[PDB]
Amino acid sequence: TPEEQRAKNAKTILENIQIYERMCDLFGVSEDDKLIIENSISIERMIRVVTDKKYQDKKLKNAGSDPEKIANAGKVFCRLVESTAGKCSARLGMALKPNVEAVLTDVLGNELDRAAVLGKRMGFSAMFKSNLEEVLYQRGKNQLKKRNAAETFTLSQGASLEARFRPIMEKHLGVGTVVASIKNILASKKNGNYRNKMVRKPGGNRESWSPLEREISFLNKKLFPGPMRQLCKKFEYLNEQEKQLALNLMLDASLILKPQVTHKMIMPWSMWLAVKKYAEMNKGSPSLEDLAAYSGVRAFMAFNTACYMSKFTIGKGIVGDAEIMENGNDKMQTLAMACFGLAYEDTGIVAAMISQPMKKRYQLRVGNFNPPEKGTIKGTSAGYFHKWAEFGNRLPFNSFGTGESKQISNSGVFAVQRPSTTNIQRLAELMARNTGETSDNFTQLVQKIREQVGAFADQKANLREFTGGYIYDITDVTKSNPKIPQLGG
Amino acid sequence: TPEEQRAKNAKTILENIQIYERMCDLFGVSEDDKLIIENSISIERMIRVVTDKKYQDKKLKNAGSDPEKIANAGKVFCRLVESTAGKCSARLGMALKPNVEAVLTDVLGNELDRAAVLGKRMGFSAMFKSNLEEVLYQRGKNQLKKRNAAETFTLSQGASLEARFRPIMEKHLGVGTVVASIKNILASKKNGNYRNKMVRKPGGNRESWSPLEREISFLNKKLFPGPMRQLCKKFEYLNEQEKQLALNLMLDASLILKPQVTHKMIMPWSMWLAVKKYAEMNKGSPSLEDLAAYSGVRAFMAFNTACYMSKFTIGKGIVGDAEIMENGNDKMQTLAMACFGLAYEDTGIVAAMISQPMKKRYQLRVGNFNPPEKGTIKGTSAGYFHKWAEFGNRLPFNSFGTGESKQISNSGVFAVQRPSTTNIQRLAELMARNTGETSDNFTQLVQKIREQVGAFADQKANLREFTGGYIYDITDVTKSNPKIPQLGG
Amino acid sequence: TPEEQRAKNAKTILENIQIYERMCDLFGVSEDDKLIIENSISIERMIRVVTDKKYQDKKLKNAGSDPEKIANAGKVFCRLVESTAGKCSARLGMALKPNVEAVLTDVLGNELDRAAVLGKRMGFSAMFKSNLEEVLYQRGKNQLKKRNAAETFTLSQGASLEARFRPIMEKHLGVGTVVASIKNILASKKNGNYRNKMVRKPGGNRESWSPLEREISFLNKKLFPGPMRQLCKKFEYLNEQEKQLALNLMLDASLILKPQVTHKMIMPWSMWLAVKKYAEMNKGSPSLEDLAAYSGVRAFMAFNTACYMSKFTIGKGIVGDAEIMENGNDKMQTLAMACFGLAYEDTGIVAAMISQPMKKRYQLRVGNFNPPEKGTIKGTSAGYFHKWAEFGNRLPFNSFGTGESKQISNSGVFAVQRPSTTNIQRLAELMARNTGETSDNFTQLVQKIREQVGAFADQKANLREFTGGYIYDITDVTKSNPKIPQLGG
Amino acid sequence: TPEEQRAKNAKTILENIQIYERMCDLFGVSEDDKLIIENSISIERMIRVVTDKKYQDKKLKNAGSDPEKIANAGKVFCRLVESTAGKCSARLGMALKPNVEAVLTDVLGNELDRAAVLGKRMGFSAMFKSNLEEVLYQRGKNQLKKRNAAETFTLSQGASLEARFRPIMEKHLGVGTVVASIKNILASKKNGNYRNKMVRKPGGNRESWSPLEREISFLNKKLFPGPMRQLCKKFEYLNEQEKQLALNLMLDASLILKPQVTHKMIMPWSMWLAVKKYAEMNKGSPSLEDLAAYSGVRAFMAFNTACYMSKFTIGKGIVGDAEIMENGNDKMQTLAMACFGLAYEDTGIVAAMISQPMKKRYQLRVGNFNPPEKGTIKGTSAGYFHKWAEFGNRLPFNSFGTGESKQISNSGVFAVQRPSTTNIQRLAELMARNTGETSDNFTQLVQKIREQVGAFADQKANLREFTGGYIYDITDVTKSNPKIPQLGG
RNA sequence: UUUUUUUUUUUUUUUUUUUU
RNA sequence: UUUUUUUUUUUUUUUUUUUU
RNA sequence: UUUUUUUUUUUUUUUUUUUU
RNA sequence: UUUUUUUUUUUUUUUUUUUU
Repeated sequence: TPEEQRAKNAKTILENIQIYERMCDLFGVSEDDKLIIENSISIERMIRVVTDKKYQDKKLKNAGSDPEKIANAGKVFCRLVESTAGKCSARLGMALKPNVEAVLTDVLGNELDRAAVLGKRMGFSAMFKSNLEEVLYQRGKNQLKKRNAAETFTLSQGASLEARFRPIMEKHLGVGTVVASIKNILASKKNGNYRNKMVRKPGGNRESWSPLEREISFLNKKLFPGPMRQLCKKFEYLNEQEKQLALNLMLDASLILKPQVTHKMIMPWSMWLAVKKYAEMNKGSPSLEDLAAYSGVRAFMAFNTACYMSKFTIGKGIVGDAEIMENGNDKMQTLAMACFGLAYEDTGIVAAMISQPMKKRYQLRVGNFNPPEKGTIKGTSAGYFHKWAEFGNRLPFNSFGTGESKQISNSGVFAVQRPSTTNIQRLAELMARNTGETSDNFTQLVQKIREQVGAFADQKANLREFTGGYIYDITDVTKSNPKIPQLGG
Repeated sequence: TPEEQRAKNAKTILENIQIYERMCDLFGVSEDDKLIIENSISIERMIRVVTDKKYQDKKLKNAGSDPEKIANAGKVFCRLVESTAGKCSARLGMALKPNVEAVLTDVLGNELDRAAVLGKRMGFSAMFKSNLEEVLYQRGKNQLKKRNAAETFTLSQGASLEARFRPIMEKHLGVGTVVASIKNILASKKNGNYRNKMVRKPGGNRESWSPLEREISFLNKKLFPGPMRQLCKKFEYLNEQEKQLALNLMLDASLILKPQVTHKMIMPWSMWLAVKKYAEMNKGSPSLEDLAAYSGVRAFMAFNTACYMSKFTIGKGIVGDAEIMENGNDKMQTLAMACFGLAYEDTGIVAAMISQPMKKRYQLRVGNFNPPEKGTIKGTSAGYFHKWAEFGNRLPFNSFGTGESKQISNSGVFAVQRPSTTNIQRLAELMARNTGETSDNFTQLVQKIREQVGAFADQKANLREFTGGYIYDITDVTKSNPKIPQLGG
Repeated sequence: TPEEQRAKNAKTILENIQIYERMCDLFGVSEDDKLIIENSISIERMIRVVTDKKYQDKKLKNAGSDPEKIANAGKVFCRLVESTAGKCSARLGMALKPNVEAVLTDVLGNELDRAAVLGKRMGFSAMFKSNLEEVLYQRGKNQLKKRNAAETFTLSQGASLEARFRPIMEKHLGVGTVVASIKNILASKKNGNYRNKMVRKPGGNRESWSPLEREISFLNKKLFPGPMRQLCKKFEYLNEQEKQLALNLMLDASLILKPQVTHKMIMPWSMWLAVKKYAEMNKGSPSLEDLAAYSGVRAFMAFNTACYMSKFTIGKGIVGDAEIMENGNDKMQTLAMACFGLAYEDTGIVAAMISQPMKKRYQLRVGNFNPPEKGTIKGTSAGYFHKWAEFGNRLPFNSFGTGESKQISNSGVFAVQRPSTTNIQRLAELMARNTGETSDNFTQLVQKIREQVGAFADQKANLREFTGGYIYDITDVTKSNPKIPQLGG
Repeated sequence: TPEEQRAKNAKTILENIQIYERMCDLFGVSEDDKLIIENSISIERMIRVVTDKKYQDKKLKNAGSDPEKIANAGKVFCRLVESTAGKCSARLGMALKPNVEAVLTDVLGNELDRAAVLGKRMGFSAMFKSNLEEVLYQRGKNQLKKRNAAETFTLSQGASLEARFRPIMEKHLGVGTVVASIKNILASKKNGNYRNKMVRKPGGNRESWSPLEREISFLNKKLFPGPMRQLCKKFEYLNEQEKQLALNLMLDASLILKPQVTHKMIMPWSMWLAVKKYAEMNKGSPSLEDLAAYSGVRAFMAFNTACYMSKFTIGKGIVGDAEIMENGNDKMQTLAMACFGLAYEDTGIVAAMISQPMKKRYQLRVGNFNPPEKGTIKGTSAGYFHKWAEFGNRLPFNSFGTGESKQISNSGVFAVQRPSTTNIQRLAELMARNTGETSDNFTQLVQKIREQVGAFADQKANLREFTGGYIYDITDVTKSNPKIPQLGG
């Protein structure tokens, strides 16, 4: 089956490639300029705007009688990079919404109303944009609405998304994204700035239910087994302030605790195009199905492949303010961060894989990715993840457990007077947990969080990777060369 | 009658012996290598595969047009131990299905279609394999299908069996086996991975009925008198989630509560062969009818008899992973565990009987019993259960009861003005229990379980054996030397 | 507002007229032959086939590889009446689906995907076809699927409709239609011949829910206040056989009981065209907005207007079998029956309005309305409803009620020793009804139905019309001449 | 589908033919002697004995220690016709049960344990034997056990069958067969000469139930709609004497009343062989699939085909006692009677179809069909049903009914003071019948039977056939020549 | 102390809480 | 390893704790 | 007086109670 | 037009109402 999954993935990407090629020709993009990651972003952006069904309802509500509003409902704009003489600039490409719909309906089928097929791939792109926004600008103008601070922001990977995508992206969003959503849903229940809703998810659960259930379900799919999932089960029976308080403490606990939260790679569509043209310029050996997965070393193959000759803008100006500034390899880091979701990964790990030193925001420099008045083109530094690694989704070891099977209430076939390993107390706990015991779970689980943090603050002594874990060479997808990132100071 | 039962048992075993001798010659097994318990297991295994009527229906369904599938439907393989120069290895013995059928039809009669005659003895062997699997590997690859956790696994003695055997083995299976089966039957009613069925059992009950009734009947044959059997009677009138909830709490209660659940011994067929050859090498004094019972001290006679000179493999490698490892006497323990069903018996009791210290899984080491690339032979440590004991099937004392006959509503022949021991309340309870009272029995019996556990948590003060119970010497089947296993720490 | 409702109705009909004129020219229909009611039906029929989204999904499923299936997916056929020398026949008109879509998208807008706009008007037409089928042939070939008998059929006005229309037509369908639907939905839950679904209805209820709720809602919108609506509220908590039993008894009760069920008129589109051409031939005085309502005397104005000169076929042959047969005025009756939904109205009432004797099926004769091999044209008998009447939707008087406001538990400001009209018993009933009392409502409401029928069997003494009710002349829309249909035998 | 039904039927018969050919060779039957209908019967007889699972259980019970009983359990005997010099005699053919099982398991598959496949075809043969017995000897030695008189015997078509077949043959057995069975089941409940049982029938009803339900179900499948089926529904709630009384009166009523009871044809297997050899001797034109149905004119095709040259014994002796005796054409009548189930058909109808006068038992002569000491062969009279007819299963017209749809409790949309066709009384009857009204149904239905008989005694005026019904020529399967059997005296 | 069924899979992977 | 919703807004502003 | 769904079938057979 | 059970007996006696 996984080979056929790589094939369906390869077709999915080939569709995105065919759309993008058509989009590039549609706005008049020069052949070399098609490679541009900024152009990837611009097309992907335009597709979000067109596909924003909610915002289209609202647009209609204010579209009014004005013939200028009505004509601009037919036009679609795309700010794109165009180059000449090694210099580069923006152009305002324009095509009608039916032109964009034609390409989309042609490649994905007339039933774009299969919200699953278009929304899956567009969720992945919107997530990549959300990633890049998150590394860029700490979401300030959105958090002035979404009302929460920097630590909450760190756990809120993917929370730059338009609301419609948040259901689609369930697995990969950082726990804070869901938490912030719930906290803001309680504000919406005061403010009326919202419409409440009901949904269903085939292949997962045919349950037919609201954001309340959906969020709680996603929260259960994320939280740590035992106490935190037990708080997740309690959640419908917390009061609203108890929900906010619980959300806060769980969110804080999630700053340490790393239960199942899903990584993903999303390279830009122009990098997928770059992979196609690379395969072409390699004369019939690099095969996209070999790269066609949302997981595993195939992702590092694809990124380092893009690291041969892919192209992007350099503005002389900065996403910065002081006189200290730094090079295109920092853009290359930013791209990598956005592509693999590295924003809360270990910089040391990354420093070894990228095989160059890593950084914090006080050090990070980049451009805006938005097509320029004037600037210059640049191409990729070779092989950049000169070491790779195996991906993953949770903490190395959950907690120090019970006895595995023995030391329970002993059975006795033989008629012999006996001691026993009497353990009725933990047996009654197992009954209490499987019967769904609920009494003062708020305080009880607050305490359990406090002491779990302490236990973890011991467990750190070995709590470090899946136990084969090292930064192997690109000559060593074979995992032959196990080596550590750093000793310390 | 019991003497004639030992005779019919001895004939039953002699048939198994004749089959095994023929099987040993059929695959070309060396005379000494016939003794091998691994060879016992391999023949018994092959017989299951051949006799798996359900899986033969399914095999036919996928057998298709392929001449390689059709030829391998005629071949039967047997991986067996063969030895040379004190070293040992596997050989792939091969015989046609008709060769195996000839031996079977010859010794048990042409009507192997007497599913009772073949299935009884093969159920006992399949149960022994299920026992050995259970001690080996905590049934992981089966429980990924059967969906339940370690405590449930402990109560599920015999649940490694193919489905067809589970009806046959009704008495001896651990309660969890039945429970897990019911819970998975409810999943099958969703999933369609099953065919539902109807059966009848002569000498027991001519009722003609489904897994629902069969399971409930077996469950009634196991559960504790009063509340738990009353829940057993209610069971058809629980809703499906109530059934799952009830099953869970009853299963938990069964971790403490020990109502009637049936022990058995099954020594390997090669150990029965070893008993024959031992009798032979003893020149006309050890008699198999003296050993021919599924119960009583005759079982310890047979096992310790096997403990003279029986032989089995030693691989240098391990069913283990860390650098800590330990000897063939641990295999000897494993064999004993599998033979007598000791997996939830008291280790202290066993430690005194085996007259050596006993262990939990963190300490237990063994080999795979599967014929090797390379290895060495070893023979038994002498007399190993140097103490024995009397077997049994239930808790020593059910509960503190009523008055035995007095303190009921008094009769009065004599015309005399009188007080009375007025007891109409418990009289109305006896009427309610014999009329089958049903109203909120779920919650009522949940509560009764809660308080029964508490009562038992008092009753532990003496709840220990049938009152004559001690670990007497092998010189003392006469029960002359009553002595306790341990005082404590 | 009602004047503007007549205007929106007039535009709605003018659209249907423009569609029909275009359809008539599209299949090549002769100018006089455009008037033909059979041609109305044929166009309306073709529009159903084209608009049958469900059956188009199924058509695609079996359309296969065959180039003959694919070409006939592009063709659309229409069997239409064509006349010459006073004789008439069929012709197979043909146009491409895009030709039909052009006319429709031109007149109703490109967004025919506004399922409301097209489906409203087409529901009314499909209902008229369902009416005509019902009077024709007692739905035999459909009831061989829908599994219910002649009395059920009488209450099932509109149940010839394709499923998609049944939601649209909610108000006007006879209660049996809904009932039969529910009973067949329970069969579909066994048989799997269906896909279950969810819908929402703006301006009525934003609830978002299945056929179960939809049907129960429509059933509540129909059933008699008090007991029958209380059974309607219980309905989700009846078991499936209880639902069938309840449905049966409610359906039987509905044979007597006449709570709110909605009349409608639907004249043929060719009769609306006839109204246009009549207005034209009258030189600028008959105005369609004057006729533009689904209710009120404007309907009799329109029908009698059609009664001037409208034209239709006479076949010499019959929807009949014996040698007894009868004239075009019987077609005129059939048309009227289909147009006003008279199939369960009083024949005596109708006999006075049509001002000629009325009939039962043993007497009713008509043709098939399906274009012929050979035949002759005929035109309308003048003024035909020479008396009219006021329309309506429920029984004249619900039941003999309580006291209207007095005889409740008396208040007392003044400090005076007093008797009281003590009525705590009916006060507790009002509490029980407003709290939603549910206990044995099945038997209780069965009994209430039994005794309500008896009460009604008394109440018949005056249970006859809205109290102004008589068959006034066409010279007397002014209701000046109150007169009774019949005295009796 | 019916063509494929004729094909599956043709394969079913070809299997019976292949079995019979093998059986004929197995007992050493001469090539011409294979045609013999007596040989058909003898093989069919032997197959019943072998397949009598119940009687094989009983045989084992008395088989004892005797080596003569044990050897005759392996032997199977077949008394067969053998001919020489135009004379004929018996021979005792012998083959082992495994020889018979080989032919059967070879042609029908090893799983003869598919009781459906073997039992269907053998039920049809056993029914034919039961038919021939019934015409022969009025079942005297069986009715000395089954305790009922000549009129009951006439309605008991197929009641010579062994019990096991009676479930299989459900449709075609005369109502008396079921009735007699029920009456004798009540005697078995006293006498203990029986084991009671439970069964299930796929494609019909998955209900899992006893002879009580099975019989009542078959009785419901037979009885007249309305009163007699209503008595059928009551039946579980009649007392035992009420059941006997009801059975008697229903049985008497069935002497007049002809509700749905199923005809069948079963020609002898040697006549099917004769059809094969006829096709062969016709050089490649008569095709068995053309004849392969349990219904329709294909049956008369097959019988008249057999009427060319098929052969059977003539003994000079008689199934008779007086000096009056008559020819082989009377055997030909007997064969026809047995083949088509004519025993209670109209002799006049049959006289016209067979195109020769018909008879009652005082006139009927035949032989025993049991192979002789001495005798002579004879062959068929040509074309014998020189007229044919269309088959059928019920009375021509059930009763004079209600109004078909009109004259129910009138609805009123229009607000007009009105009379009504008030019919609440029959409406309450329809409610009583659909609610299952039960009070004194015994006497009520006794009365309904009395008056229904009177009504029928009027209705006889036209109660005669399906209305196209006549004895058309064999040149006129085209039904072109409608003509009546007799005028009268 | 006693008496029969059969359409979701086998001839390996670690010291382990949930569909890898 | 698998499968769908939609009425609070976008085509810029700094090294920053709260509605500027 | 007001406002949207879609996977069991169509371009004929009699005066009729149940899967012809 | 469609789909499985099994513990009261067989390889002969007349033109006849009940256990000869």
